[PDB]
Amino acid sequence: KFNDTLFGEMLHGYNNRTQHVNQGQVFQMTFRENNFIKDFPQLADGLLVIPLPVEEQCRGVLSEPLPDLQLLTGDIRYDEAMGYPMVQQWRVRSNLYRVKLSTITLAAGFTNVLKILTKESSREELLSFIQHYGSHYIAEALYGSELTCIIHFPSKKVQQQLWLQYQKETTSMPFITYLSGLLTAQMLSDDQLISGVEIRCEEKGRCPSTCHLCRRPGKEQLSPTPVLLEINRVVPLYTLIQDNGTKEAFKSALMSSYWCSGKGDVIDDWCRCDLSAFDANGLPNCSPLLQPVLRLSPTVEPSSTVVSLEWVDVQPAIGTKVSDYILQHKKVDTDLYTGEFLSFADDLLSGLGTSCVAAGRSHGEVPEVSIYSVIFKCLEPDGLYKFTLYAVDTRGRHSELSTVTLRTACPLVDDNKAEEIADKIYNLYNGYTSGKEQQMAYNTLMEVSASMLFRVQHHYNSHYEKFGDFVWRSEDELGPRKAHLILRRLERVSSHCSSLLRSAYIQSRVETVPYLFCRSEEVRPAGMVWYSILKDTKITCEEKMVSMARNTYGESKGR
Ligand SMILES: *[C@@H]1O[C@H](CO)[C@@H](O[C@@H]2O[C@H](CO)[C@@H](O[C@@H]3O[C@H](CO[C@H]4O[C@H](CO[C@H]5O[C@H](CO)[C@@H](O)[C@H](O)[C@@H]5O[C@H]5O[C@H](CO)[C@@H](O)[C@H](O)[C@@H]5O)[C@@H](O)[C@H](O[C@H]5O[C@H](CO)[C@@H](O)[C@H](O)[C@@H]5O[C@H]5O[C@H](CO)[C@@H](O)[C@H](O)[C@@H]5O)[C@@H]4O)[C@@H](O)[C@H](O[C@H]4O[C@H](CO)[C@@H](O)[C@H](O)[C@@H]4O[C@H]4O[C@H](CO)[C@@H](O)[C@H](O)[C@@H]4O)[C@@H]3O)[C@H](O)[C@H]2NC(C)=O)[C@H](O)[C@H]1NC(C)=O
Ligand SMILES: O=P(O)(O)O[C@@H]1[C@H](O)[C@H](O)[C@@H](OP(=O)(O)O)[C@H](OP(=O)(O)O)[C@H]1O
Ligand SMILES: *[C@@H]1O[C@H](CO)[C@@H](O)[C@H](O)[C@H]1NC(C)=O
Repeated sequence: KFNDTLFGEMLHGYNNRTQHVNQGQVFQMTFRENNFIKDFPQLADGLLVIPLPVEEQCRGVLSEPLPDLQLLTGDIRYDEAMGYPMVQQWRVRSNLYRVKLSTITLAAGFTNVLKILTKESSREELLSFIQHYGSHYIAEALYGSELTCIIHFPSKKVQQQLWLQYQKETTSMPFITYLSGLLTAQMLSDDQLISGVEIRCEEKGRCPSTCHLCRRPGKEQLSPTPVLLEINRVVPLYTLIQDNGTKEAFKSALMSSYWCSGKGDVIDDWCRCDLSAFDANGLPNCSPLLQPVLRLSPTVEPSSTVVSLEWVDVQPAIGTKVSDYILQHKKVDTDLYTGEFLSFADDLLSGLGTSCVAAGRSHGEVPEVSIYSVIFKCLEPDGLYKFTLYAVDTRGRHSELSTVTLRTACPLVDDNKAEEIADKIYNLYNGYTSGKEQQMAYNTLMEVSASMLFRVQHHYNSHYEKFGDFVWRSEDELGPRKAHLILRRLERVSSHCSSLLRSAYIQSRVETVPYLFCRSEEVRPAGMVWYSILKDTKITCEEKMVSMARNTYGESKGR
């Protein structure tokens, strides 16, 4: 049967790869020593439970707002006027205990199988041990009750307004409960600044009755049992072998299961895949080549004619090495069609190239994982684009492909010029007679872009619709092929633009943002069947700046 007690997972053993606790039973649980806490039963022997200080108990932290990274990976889609959808995390910890174990004798069943395997040096056998007992045992861990909530805002603007609106009316109340208060009360009203806000919570261990920051109407509870939150320290199970002969042979079997998928031995810096791990093309397949997740840049919202993308290196610390990243891109309108092919090593770092595409490599969250990036600066406005990415290893395998589809913003529109043209066109249509007027009216309408023509239609109908619709009146005064010609141009404007271009006001802000521009100093030696490691390529990186002109839509100029 399964021996289960509180604190709990410390005696059973932990796997690093699959991240599962309760993997066999490493240490024995006894109750000779008398360890109690509060209302909990008798603790197992040899584990030290220390409640955290009162400063840490029932304390909540509100993270800074960031774009929703999940909504920047696949079919990327958001209102151009809104911007990136934002998320902000709220987290409250309430029933905290720090749990270490020292000192405990080993389990009976653990030592039994440890006694028979220590002489039997076998690979398939040592792997079945790790399946059952895991790889480590937990040395230090944090237990308690934590409530993790995520506030989903529709835009960066909506949040800032809500945060300043909250900061005014509070100066008592946390930010999330103020939002939840206005979310629940919205059943009284309807549309407002809080229209699209959503809150999503997930609880590890129920909220205690004493703490008021994690209190949720019905889920309150008196003295809840603490749940494992963090694993602070792990120690490998080859510490427990007690001999040098087996604990070196066990260690190599552990590295095989972790780094080489259990189908190969690890020489320093790489996996020696035993046959037949090799794939369909006869290339080493024991170390996994992961899918690189292509992302939009969180810091640079795409503008019309411009997109900048990111991805984190898929190269493990041990095993596969990435030699190149292949990035294809096409404008759709098709499907199942191959577009421009860009090798990161050959086309982006070595061959210009510029000034339409630039690449870059940077240090990421915690080195050493690299953050590759590429920026497109000569795209076309109001166009749907598809970017695909895959990695190529040193021995030639392709990774699983990854895709991003998104649309560049609408073209820029001088709203003053549009309302000015609409008046010019109306006073010509009221002049009637001249064929110069007819030609000049047709010329000015055709010489300006389709989005501008859609905007002068919006302005003409806003003012002069009672004396004739823009289309209908253009047909009366100019003739109907010139009309139909004007009219077809309006059809080339998509209708997210056409929706946005029916707004009250369109204003232009100009953002200026940096991007990393890296080039390859050293051309690396490549063989026929093997290639050079892309990470080792020496590169010279320089910071540059893009100016990004954007339209600003709204029903009034106050933002
Ligand atoms: C859950 O479960 C597991 C539980 O254990 C966890 O698994 C552990 O993960 C750790 C983290 O990833 C692992 O630690 C990392 O190991 C790697 C691999 O190191 C081995 O190979 C190295 C390769 O050496 C090359 O170059 C030397 C020249 O000096 C040559 O001699 C070699 O031959 C080899 O290259 C060529 O080999 C042949 C030619 O012979 C050809 O095919 C090619 O030409 C090859 O290129 C090697 O350096 C290591 O050697 C150490 O160990 C020897 C004994 O085993 C010892 O004799 C050595 O002296 C050395 O020990 C000392 O030096 C190292 C390095 O300074 C120290 O780490 C160590 O503590 C000692 O001081 C080893 O054989 C290793 O590369 C990693 O090191 C990088 O990352 C750490 C960050 O942790 C940095 O601090 C380092 O500076 C280094 O960073 C540099 O390199 C990166 C790679 O390019 C680069 O990205 C960086 O920018 C920077 O340049 C780590 O040490 C650990 O091994 C692993 N354990 C097990 C049991 O699997 C798992 O992670 C965990 N998961 C969790 C917790 O989430
Ligand atoms: O050391 P060099 O001069 O750069 O060239 C090595 C050579 O191409 C080996 O054939 C190759 O191993 P295999 O062809 O057998 O796969 C090795 O890769 P590796 O050491 O990472 O295995 C390369 O490093
Ligand atoms: C349960 O605990 C006993 C110690 O009394 C131990 O002998 C037994 O092996 C444990 N059960 C399992 C499945 O490990």
